[PDB]
Amino acid sequence: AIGPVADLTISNGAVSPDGFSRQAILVNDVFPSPLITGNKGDRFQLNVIDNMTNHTMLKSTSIHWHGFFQHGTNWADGPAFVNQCPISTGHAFLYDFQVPDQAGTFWYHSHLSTQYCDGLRGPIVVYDPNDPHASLYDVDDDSTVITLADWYHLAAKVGAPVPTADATLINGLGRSAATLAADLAVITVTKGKRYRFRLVSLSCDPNYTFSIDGHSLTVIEADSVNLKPHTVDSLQIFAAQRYSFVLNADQDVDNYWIRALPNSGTQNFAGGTNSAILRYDGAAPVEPTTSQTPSTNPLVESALTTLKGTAAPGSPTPGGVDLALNMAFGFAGGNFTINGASFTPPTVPVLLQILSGAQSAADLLPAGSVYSLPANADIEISLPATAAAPGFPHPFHLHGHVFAVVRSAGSSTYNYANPVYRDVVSTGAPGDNVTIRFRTDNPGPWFLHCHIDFHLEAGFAVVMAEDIPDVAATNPVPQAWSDLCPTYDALSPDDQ
Ligand SMILES: *[C@@H]1O[C@H](CO)[C@@H](O[C@@H]2O[C@H](CO)[C@@H](O)[C@H](O)[C@H]2NC(C)=O)[C@H](O)[C@H]1NC(C)=O
Ligand SMILES: *[C@@H]1O[C@H](CO)[C@@H](O[C@@H]2O[C@H](CO)[C@@H](O)[C@H](O)[C@H]2NC(C)=O)[C@H](O)[C@H]1NC(C)=O
Ligand SMILES: [Cu+2]
Ligand SMILES: [Cu+2]
Repeated sequence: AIGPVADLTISNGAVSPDGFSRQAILVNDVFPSPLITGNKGDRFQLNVIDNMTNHTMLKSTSIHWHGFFQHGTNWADGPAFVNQCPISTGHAFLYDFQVPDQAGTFWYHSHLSTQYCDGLRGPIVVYDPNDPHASLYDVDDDSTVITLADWYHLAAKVGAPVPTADATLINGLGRSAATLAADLAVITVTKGKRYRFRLVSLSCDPNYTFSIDGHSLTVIEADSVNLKPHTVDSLQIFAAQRYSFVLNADQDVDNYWIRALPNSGTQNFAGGTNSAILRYDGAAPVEPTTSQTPSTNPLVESALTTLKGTAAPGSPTPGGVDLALNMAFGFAGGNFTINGASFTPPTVPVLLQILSGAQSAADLLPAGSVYSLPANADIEISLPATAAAPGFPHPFHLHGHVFAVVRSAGSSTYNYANPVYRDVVSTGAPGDNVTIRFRTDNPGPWFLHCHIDFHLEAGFAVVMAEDIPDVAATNPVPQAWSDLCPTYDALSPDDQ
């Protein structure tokens, strides 16, 4: 409903998405943060004006446009101390980038510390005027975007380091244990019409098992990658993932529960918690009383494939690539590690370190957390799950890229011929060996990190420094970006 050229004014104020009032972060004076849209190939110019005054939730900010490749615009990707210094309060900064060759469902969120959990996070749709699935549906608009989010009555830096959510929000509304009369989100459909619902997880932590009573969901897109249509009766969506599914509203006129069960916190639907309402036009303005039927056809990620049936990069055998890396997870001293290193944000953002002459992974800070990748190559990364990294299953997101999921969680098999491609993948439970491949077609430093924000804060990340020698020439930076670090570094700590 706004974009692709827009101001995004960031401020603080009270919100009560589950009927409990608490201070949070507003965007253009609303919560939840507003939907941004554009079309395939568009230039987005999103001017982020930071007017936040609350240091507890951080006055500074930085925005990641989750899923966009940012080729040539690595400085716009958002992660603080990787791609930029934070925007300082009382300042604005223009993210100006293009989205060639992508269309689907995306989202934006703060990418400073655990700030997005305090409410800076909204959906983005990039429509495709030649969407290859356009004839599967009649309606695809602001009212078919569905977000899922975890909500806490204490702010991210006020509660426990890994807190448990008070409420699941669906399109910014939901109930907690003590607010069982709070308003539920309503999604309206007309009998006989087919809907492209674009489901986006804005979660800071839990994964949701999502279903709608009485209805199947025909999944057609995963994390902005078109799929062969695959009908399921439920699906599990991890933090920062997106699915488009077609719902054919061909059931009896009635209200039907939309359910989003989290993997932690309140795990039932008593009093309408973890729920929202699918209402057919003509149905009574009341809660559903429909029952859940057992899911016998859940989404299985290894069963999904791309619309094109694209092979994984490389040759169909383990290590069949230019560079293979294994990420060994651990946890010690209250910090997560990967291959023995815990990511601590460097004072000089990794992009700036490269622009200033750093040449190798050994040169780049933080030491032990940066991996140099060769240019124009195929890469394979395995991320075996382990109980040594508590709070599994951990979803990992690679910035700047889509990847082939050659091996998914809960599967023993490798698929090089036609695996799904996406950009956030669950690394699953101990015994799994989730394995991805991608091509290094995008010079720059890109975060690879766990999208449980509470764990990322705890160091659960590495940086892929891709094609270091070409990073500067590929990503010319605007002078507003070069002015971010001196502005930020001049702040006193209480103004951060
Ligand atoms: C800045 O934001 C923080 C976090 O939202 C607010 O913290 C509240 O602090 C009060 C007073 O101690 C507690 O009773 C609340 O439980 C805290 N809220 C949350 C959501 O954790 C703080 O009040 C905000 N500052 C101002 C001036 O509003
Ligand atoms: C997860 O898969 C990776 C990749 O196949 C495994 O790491 C390989 O392990 C073999 C057997 O030791 C070595 O010969 C290769 O050098 C390893 N490759 C890399 C890139 O390190 C890893 O052992 C698997 N982990 C689990 C738990 O199955
Ligand atoms: Cu993200
Ligand atoms: Cu990230």
